[PDB]
Amino acid sequence: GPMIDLYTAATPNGHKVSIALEEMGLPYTVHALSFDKKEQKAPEFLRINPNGRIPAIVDRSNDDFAVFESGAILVYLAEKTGQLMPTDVKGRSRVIQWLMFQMGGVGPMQGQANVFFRYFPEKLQGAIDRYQHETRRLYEVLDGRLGEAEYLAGDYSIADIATYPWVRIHDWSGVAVDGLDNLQRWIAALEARPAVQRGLLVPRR
Amino acid sequence: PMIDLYTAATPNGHKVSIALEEMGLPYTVHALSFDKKEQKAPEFLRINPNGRIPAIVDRSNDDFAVFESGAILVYLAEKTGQLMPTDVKGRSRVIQWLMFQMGGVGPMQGQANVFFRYFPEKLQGAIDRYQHETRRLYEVLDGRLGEAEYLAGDYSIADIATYPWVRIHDWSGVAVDGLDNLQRWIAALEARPAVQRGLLVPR
Repeated sequence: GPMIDLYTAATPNGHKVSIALEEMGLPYTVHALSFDKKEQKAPEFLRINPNGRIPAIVDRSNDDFAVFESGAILVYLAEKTGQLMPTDVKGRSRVIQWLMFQMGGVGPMQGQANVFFRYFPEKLQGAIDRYQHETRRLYEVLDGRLGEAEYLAGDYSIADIATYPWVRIHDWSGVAVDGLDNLQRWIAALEARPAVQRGLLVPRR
Repeated sequence: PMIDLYTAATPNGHKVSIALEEMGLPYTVHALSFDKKEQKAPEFLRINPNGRIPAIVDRSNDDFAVFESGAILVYLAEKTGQLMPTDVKGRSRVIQWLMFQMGGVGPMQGQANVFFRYFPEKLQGAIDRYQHETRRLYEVLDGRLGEAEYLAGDYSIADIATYPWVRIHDWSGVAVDGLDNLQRWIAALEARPAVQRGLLVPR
């Protein structure tokens, strides 16, 4: 049986990891942790991720080693398989750099656009504008980089995998990609990948 | 000097100066003014296209640029062999807690700073959101520090990434009351000579 257990949900951060597993050809078992039933607050899950959030993996081939944080899981799996991140000093760092730009920039800022534009009890246009403008600014950084190279770190890598599930939902966040020709190219390339398509359907709705 | 550091007196800048001081690597400091719009200067955009500090240029490695504080910490740890284990599990524990800082503590406490200190309007719902979340993340750190001395076990770049933020909790309007493990760790970090040195950079 699969030696990776995946705890996930249908969110951009969960899709980062299912896409990566699908790209790498790694078998895995899915646990769609039930937030409806408070499973993320149970002691059992908190021994895997003390933050009580998805995604998280348990590597059963490695003494049931737990890995939390989507970006840390991507690094762990890339290193395990030798795929989707170069091994030389500069190539590896370029991937980690763009991965961190996603983890500290794209994801947090676009997530706050989601909060204020879609979920917050009252409409705070100053906050909505702040995060929508910042997300667009980050998208323009991505677009400029994608004029220099086909993928963010050169060859396709876990950095692209981390970034795509957020860029994909730009309209939910109220942020446009129009005018960003290189980012649009990259979106179309990512969307056409079978492994991306499969990863986006995990966990089954 | 080996490393050229482009920085400012912010928590994210302090992560990297603290790391350099811990590792004993020679470096030069370029302090960038947010007022003079030095972040926007084209030469700096060639180093970090995001136009933010910190960034390094490794003069010992073909003037290779590294941006993103967390990625700089990883690059330097790997370069020197310090402050992150080389075994699979030890290395991953550091990366996990580093990502918790980069995706969680830094962004959320930074948003607390925005609405509590700098935003033009007082938006109490936004202040509460980010002060509550920052405190929740601090409680996660406190729980972990009850089972390990430092976040990944031994002292590592994950602690260096996290401390410059926790250090300014009162500026963000977030208390550490009741978090005895976090307070122990705060005192240990504050006492380290290299932490003290790195907090002085830039002047």
